[PDB]
Amino acid sequence: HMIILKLGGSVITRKDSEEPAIDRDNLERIASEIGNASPSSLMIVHGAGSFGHPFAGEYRIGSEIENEEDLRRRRFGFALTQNWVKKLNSHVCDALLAEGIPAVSMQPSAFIRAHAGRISHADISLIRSYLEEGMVPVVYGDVVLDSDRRLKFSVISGDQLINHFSLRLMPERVILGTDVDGVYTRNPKKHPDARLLDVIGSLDGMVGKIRELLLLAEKGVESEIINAAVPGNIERALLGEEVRGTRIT
Amino acid sequence: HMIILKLGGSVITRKDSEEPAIDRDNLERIASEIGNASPSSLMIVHGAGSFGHPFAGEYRIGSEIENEEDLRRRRFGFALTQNWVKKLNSHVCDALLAEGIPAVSMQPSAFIRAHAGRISHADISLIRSYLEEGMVPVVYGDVVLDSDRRLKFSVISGDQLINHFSLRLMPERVILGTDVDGVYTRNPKKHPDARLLDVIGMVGKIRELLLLAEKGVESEIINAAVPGNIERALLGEEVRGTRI
Ligand SMILES: Nc1ncnc2c1ncn2[C@@H]1O[C@H](COP(=O)(O)OP(=O)(O)O)[C@@H](O)[C@H]1O
Ligand SMILES: Nc1ncnc2c1ncn2[C@@H]1O[C@H](COP(=O)(O)OP(=O)(O)O)[C@@H](O)[C@H]1O
Repeated sequence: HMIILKLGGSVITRKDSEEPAIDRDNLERIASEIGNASPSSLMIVHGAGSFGHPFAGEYRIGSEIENEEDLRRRRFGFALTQNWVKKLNSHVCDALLAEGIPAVSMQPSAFIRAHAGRISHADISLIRSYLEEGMVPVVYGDVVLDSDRRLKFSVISGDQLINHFSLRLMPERVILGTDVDGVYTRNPKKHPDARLLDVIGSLDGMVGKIRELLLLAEKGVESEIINAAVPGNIERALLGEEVRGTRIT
Repeated sequence: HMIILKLGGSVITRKDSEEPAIDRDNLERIASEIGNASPSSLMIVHGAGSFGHPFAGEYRIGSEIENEEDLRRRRFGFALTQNWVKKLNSHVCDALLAEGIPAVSMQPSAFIRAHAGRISHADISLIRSYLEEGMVPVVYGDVVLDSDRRLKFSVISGDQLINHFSLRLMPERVILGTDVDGVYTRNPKKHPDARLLDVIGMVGKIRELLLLAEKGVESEIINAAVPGNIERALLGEEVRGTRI
């Protein structure tokens, strides 16, 4: 009766970044909520937010590579980015453990490959054993090697992970905790008449997310998008007591 | 042409605080030495030192489970230990990266399994790829799921890692950077008459290297606490210690 839950990198990281930083209050609270609901089976994915975007964008990870001088620089940037995202994960696991959750991380760059930006290989047997042993596996948006020889590496997002693993683990619920209430007709931060959709079916950042999810819903698994920045929402979603959000179908 | 280098947990960490902590001076120095040597193909293993043993010990990981209280507990500890040793590795990578070294961790507990405390399976195709793209895979001592149902989790040490991967990748040289000058005839730390051996843990450490010795590969023990040994060994130059 398993649940897969994504924590958007925007909810748990802070952008007013001298350096990358946790949103400690959002993080410790969400952990508390995961503890209070105590799901029977759980897997978590989290976005990188300020520990990821800034570095991978600086180095253009996932973009064609023109010359050997590009290449040498990007190879360094892949490594620097992977360490930054690992440090966020270690904060993540700190907060979970602090709440008694046996969070076990699985670094995507150590067992996942991409081809042209799409997950090409992911071992799922180890994740399954962690789940079987009663642990909480935690994956996260990360940089991975890309067998497309123009690219060499890609960023695999929290959202591709949620899609790839929910397809294959066939969880009962897929919950995406984001920093807005749901999907809207329009970017509700640029458009005053954006309306909150309670369910989605086609196209009618956050677009990226929906495209990914629409692949998943089309294979018969539905997800829910809720605001994690709103107290209790994670705890209620994990309890199965409907919350404000959008279902993708 | 490749070299696998271990950095012993005692060398890079210090037992010395309520909190685990790095030996910042050894670690940045060692990073700088690896930087200066610029080996053309390298992989690093490192020990967990004080980020590892304390938690593993508290929870008795890799010893037999009686009770479901025992069980539930060892679970929590597996998770706690893996996080602590991940934070160390993140320090190790910071230090490598500060030297311009494209070091990429590969968390063992994300692709390696054990059986009865021994390394059972590990895909080595991502490691190869990382080496092919000129990066420096960094693995480390960690807790791994163990398919012996009596144990469930084992600590797989940096020594087992160096033995397991050297056999499968067949590196040019293997170099173990420890906190003493070599293997002695006895524990130098409480036998004033222990004599350095120039050719042949270390009850354990040696046990493992012997397996490897036997199957055709020979390693070198050196003191990585001493300035320049790592750099000199990385460059192929005479350095004091023991051949195996
Ligand atoms: N149609 C939309 N509905 C909801 N939010 C949208 C939409 N279009 C753009 N957005 C923006 O997308 C953001 C959420 O996506 P993102 O920053 O990737 O979240 P996460 O950190 O959860 O991945 C929202 O903060 C919002 O500003
Ligand atoms: N016969 C021996 N020769 C050398 N050192 C020994 C011997 N027996 C015990 N030791 C102890 O083992 C220590 C190094 O072992 P180990 O903890 O495996 O190092 P690392 O942290 O580099 O893996 C030495 O500092 C020494 O105190």
